[PDB]
Amino acid sequence: GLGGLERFCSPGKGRGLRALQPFQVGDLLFSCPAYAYVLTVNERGNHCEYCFTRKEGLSKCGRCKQAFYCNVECQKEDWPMHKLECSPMVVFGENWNPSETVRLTARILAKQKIHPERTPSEKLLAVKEFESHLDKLDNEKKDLIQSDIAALHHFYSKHLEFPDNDSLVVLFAQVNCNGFTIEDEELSHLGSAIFPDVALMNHSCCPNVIVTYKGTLAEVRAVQEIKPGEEVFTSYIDLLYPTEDRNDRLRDSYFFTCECQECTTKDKDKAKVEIRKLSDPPKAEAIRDMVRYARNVIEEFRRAKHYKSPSELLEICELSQEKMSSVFEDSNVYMLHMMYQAMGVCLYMQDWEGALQYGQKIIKPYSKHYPLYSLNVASMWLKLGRLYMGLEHKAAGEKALKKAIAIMEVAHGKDHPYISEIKQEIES
Ligand SMILES: Cc1cc2c(ncn2C2(C)CN(C(=O)c3ccn(CC4CCN([C@H]5C=CCCCC5)CC4)c3)C2)c(N)n1
Ligand SMILES: [Zn+2]
Ligand SMILES: [Zn+2]
Ligand SMILES: [Zn+2]
Repeated sequence: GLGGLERFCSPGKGRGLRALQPFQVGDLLFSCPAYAYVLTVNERGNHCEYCFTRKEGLSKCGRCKQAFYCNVECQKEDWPMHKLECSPMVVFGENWNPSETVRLTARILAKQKIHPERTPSEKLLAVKEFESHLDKLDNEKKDLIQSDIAALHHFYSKHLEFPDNDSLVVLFAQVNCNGFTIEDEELSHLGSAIFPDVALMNHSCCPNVIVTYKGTLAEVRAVQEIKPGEEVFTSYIDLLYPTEDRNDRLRDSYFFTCECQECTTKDKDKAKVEIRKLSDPPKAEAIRDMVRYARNVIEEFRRAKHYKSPSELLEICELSQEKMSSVFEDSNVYMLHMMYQAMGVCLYMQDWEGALQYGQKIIKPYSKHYPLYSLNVASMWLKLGRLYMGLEHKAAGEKALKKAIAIMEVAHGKDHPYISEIKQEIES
C-alpha cells in the first residue's frame, strides 16, 4: 500500500522506497506505527512508558514502581509489554540490567506470539524479511549476540517461550542493524523501536526526507522536492563528518559504501576540515596527523563515556581541543565534535552556563555544515534558546527558539506537539 509510494529494486543497492506522485518540502510522505518499542532506563521518570510524552509527576506502577504513565489508559495499554519486565524488576531489583537490545528483542518475540500476522507497521517490509548481515559480523559482535541471548534467558525466563539459538542469533543480528533510536526535540536519547517500513528506505548523504517521531509513531517528511519516479532517501548517519568518515561508519554498521553526489564531489570536505590561515601554512603531512589523532580521540572518548568521570571527560575535551587548535580552525568538524561532547557533559552536570558557551561556538558552523533542514541545527537552536531563557536573556532566547521552530515546522510539521510547547515558552 502507502498512498503515492511503492517498494522497488533500486539499482546497485536493493529494496527501496520510491515516490509515485510529487512531494514538496514539508509534505508528510507516510507514518509508521512502532512494531515494538522501549523507553530507555535513564528517561524513566520524565517520560511515559507507553506514549513517550515528557511530563513531570507521572503516575507510577504500583507493583515495580519503575514504570511511569500519563494515565491508567497508558498503563493498561502498556501492560502486555511491561509484564515481561514488571515481576523480573521486583525479583532482580538493582541487578536487573538487560541491554536496550535485549529489552527490544523481548518485545519483538512477544509481538510475534500475540500478532503472528502482518502488522500495520509492516505494509511494505516484514520484520522476518529484515537484513541480519550475519555472514559479515566479527567474533566481537557474535560474542555480544551470545551474551544478549544469555541475558534474554536470564532476565525474561518466566514471561517468554524462546526459539532455538540459531533463530535468536538471526533476530539479534537483525535488530542490531535495523533498530531505530528515538530522540526528543533536543536529540536526547529517548528509546528504541522497530519501524519495518521506515527501514525499507535507502541512504544518501543529500537526503530528500527526514524521520521524526510523534511519541512512538515515526513520521517521514520531505526536506527536498521529490518528483514521481525519484527514490526516497533518508540518511543512515550524521552528515557533519567528511566523506571517508561517513563511509567508514556506513561500512561498520551496514557493510555498504555510499555513491551519492556528496560522497562523489566531496565539495564540503575541505570546509569541514578547516585549517588555520597561519603565516607559515601547516604541511599536508601535519594535516594528515591531526585528522588521524582526532579520529583516534573520538573513539577514545566514546569508550571513556563508560568508565571515566564527567570532570575527567571534560579534561579530554579541553586538552583534545587545545591540541587540535595547533592546526584546526574552530569551525573544523573535529573541534565541533569535542565542543558538542563537552556541551552534553555540561548539560549532564547542570552547568547551564558552560553548555550555553559551547552551543554559541557550535551553531554558526552547524548551519554551514549540515543541510538547511537538519535536526542537529534545530535541536542546537532549541538548546541555545532554552538555556538563554533560563539565564534571563529573553531577546537572545526568543530569537534562537523562533529559528528552531522555523526548521522544525518543516521536519516535525506545523501541527507537531513540539512546536506548540516551544511557542508556550516564548508566549509564557
Ligand atoms: C550500495 C548501497 C546500498 C544501500 C544504500 N542505502 C541503503 N542500502 C541498502 C540496500 C544496504 N542496506 C543495508 O545494509 C541495511 C541493513 C539494515 N538496514 C536498515 C537500517 C534501519 C535503521 N537505520 C538507522 C538510521 C538512523 C539512525 C538510528 C539508527 C538506525 C539504518 C538502516 C539497511 C540498505 C546505498 N546508498 N548504497
Ligand atoms: Zn502516556
Ligand atoms: Zn510494573
Ligand atoms: Zn554519500
